[PDB]
Amino acid sequence: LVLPTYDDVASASERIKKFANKTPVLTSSTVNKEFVAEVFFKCENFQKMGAFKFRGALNALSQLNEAQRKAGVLTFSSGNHAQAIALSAKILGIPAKIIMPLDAPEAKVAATKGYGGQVIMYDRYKDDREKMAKEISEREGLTIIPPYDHPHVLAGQGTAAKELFEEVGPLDALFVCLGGGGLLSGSALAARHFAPNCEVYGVEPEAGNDGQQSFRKGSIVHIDTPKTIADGAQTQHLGNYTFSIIKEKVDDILTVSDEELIDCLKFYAARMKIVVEPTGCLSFAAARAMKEKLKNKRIGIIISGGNVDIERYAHFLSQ
Amino acid sequence: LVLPTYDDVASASERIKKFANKTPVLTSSTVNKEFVAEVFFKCENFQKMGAFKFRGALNALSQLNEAQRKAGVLTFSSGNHAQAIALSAKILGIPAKIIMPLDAPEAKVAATKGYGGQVIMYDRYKDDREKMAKEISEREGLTIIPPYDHPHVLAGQGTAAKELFEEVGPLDALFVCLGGGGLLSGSALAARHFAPNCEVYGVEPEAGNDGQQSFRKGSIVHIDTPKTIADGAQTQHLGNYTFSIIKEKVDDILTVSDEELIDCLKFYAARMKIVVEPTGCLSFAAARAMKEKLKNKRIGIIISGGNVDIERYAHFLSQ
Ligand SMILES: *C[C@@H](NCc1c(COP(=O)(O)O)cnc(C)c1O)C(=O)O
Ligand SMILES: *C[C@@H](NCc1c(COP(=O)(O)O)cnc(C)c1O)C(=O)O
Ligand SMILES: [Mg+2]
Ligand SMILES: [Mg+2]
Repeated sequence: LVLPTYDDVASASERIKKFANKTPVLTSSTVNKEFVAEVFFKCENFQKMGAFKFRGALNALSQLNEAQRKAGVLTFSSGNHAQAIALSAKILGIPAKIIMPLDAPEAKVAATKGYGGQVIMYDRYKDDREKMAKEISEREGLTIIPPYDHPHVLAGQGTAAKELFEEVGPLDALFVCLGGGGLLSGSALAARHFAPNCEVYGVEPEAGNDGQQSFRKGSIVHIDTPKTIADGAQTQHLGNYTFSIIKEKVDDILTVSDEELIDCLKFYAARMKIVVEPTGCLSFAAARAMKEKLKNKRIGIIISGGNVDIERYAHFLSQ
Repeated sequence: LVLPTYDDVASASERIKKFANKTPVLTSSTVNKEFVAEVFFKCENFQKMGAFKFRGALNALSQLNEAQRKAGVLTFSSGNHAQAIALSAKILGIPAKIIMPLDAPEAKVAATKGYGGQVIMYDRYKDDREKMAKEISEREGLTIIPPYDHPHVLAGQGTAAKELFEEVGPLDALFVCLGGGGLLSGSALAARHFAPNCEVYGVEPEAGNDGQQSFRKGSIVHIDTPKTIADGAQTQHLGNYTFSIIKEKVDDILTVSDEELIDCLKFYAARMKIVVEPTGCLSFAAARAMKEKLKNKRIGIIISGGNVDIERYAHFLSQ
């Protein structure tokens, strides 16, 4: 596999500049005092469509030629890449078919349809969504734009970390949410450019620690779909492109419980005044767990997204 | 009364630069499409202590001399000015006594105490908090720093609008939440400097439309404490300094129902991913109600604060 490099992240910044949001970086006095450090939060929950995914989607679709754009694209996603592709596709006038899990947050499915995406569903725990994707794409002549295991997609996700480092400088540690590895691999490429000798940490829900196992083992570990409220991290295994990069440019993979995610979600709401979906709480939850190692350092936290069903969010806040 | 001018808002920017947050401005594609306009949201819910109040508090306390700082300050507040004064006072080593309503959000009372403020309570609907303030201050030799009816306080609140105009330019209309009039009067001073011929609108909860009545009548109208979820706008009447300015530099005062505030709060959470307290939803709620007048214009919305009890917020999101 020909792996993308920081050069691809840099070019991605150019391709998305026209429509993507240069999301703000927030800080918290409470957090800094508790951690005895300087923590910076990159708010991708404020990105177009509510998650970092718009970056990878636009970067990928922008590189399709005229014929490919007219023919249409297909993708499979837990929900955010789905919305990202739908929005990017609308902007570029590209027809888009999207395969989503039946138990995906209603808000993510609704938004995808609202953007003009044609949605087909699958069972997250029993079906092989990639098998479905291949067949539908092969049968309808559609270009598949994977949710993470693709050079253009992962390179694009890396622009969030790129922007963070350009705004606050190199950081001793960067915490990143981990599902298939697109956000983490892209972030790692940017991290090694701006802070080659610092730390990059991926974080998965404990029930879905396939990435952590792969990292320790040296090969991709496959697990049954994990049951966790982190709906954007229920992947069965890491992508091939992403793992290739993660294995080389990531220092460690951590895990946190759903209980910890909920406490983090409440903290974000009560102390930082921002809405973050469970999956977007992985990074901060892990940072809190290892705060002792972060004393007197500068830390970067990626808030990956904020797309949740309000009713469910209200439920979490009530725990 | 010697009314403050934009010059005082400009100087206030200098006095708070050391500790205040230059809060971000957010935009929403959904909002722009619905309004057929460009709307800009000044996020004071991201200000130090979660509300715009830190601005006026720091501006006022920073202008107290050595003897006044050592002697201590006293204030009365629904909760946000309380926290703002407590925090500012801690920064400057000033002892602070704060009178708060017994039914104020627990989070606002807790934060005030956490900042070192000595809290005394009053009944929001039956007591005369200013009578209490005068006596305690006269008896203990404390300098009173009112929550809105003071030149330094209102001038400081105006720095939020100042920053908004400096970032996005003059705006056709600016919507501002209205309680005692500090935020509105300060905002109006900044507005008339950057956009002298544009529109400035104040917004009160319908049950507490004393400000609207005063604006129409030409004199201060007094009402019994209104029952509304907008806990930072339950004032019985406008301040004297604030009304003097509002009467001259504000175009109209609008009102919205609690039902409209709740719908706005849910919108902020679901579509913009931010936590906003009921009172901070007044401005946007009113803008939505008069969207027809906003077509093809540029609008400014002040998100005044985000301090709410999580349990209560979750309750609102569930409506
Ligand atoms: C791609 C997938 N979304 C994932 C997601 C992550 C994890 O990203 P990676 O899968 O490793 O690239 C972290 N936070 C959030 C909020 C989301 O959605 C999809 O939507 O298809
Ligand atoms: C001063 C008072 N807080 C009020 C408040 C307003 C209204 O401000 P004005 O009273 O007119 O200056 C709007 N939004 C929020 C969130 C708050 O708190 C206090 O806290 O004492
Ligand atoms: Mg996993
Ligand atoms: Mg009123």
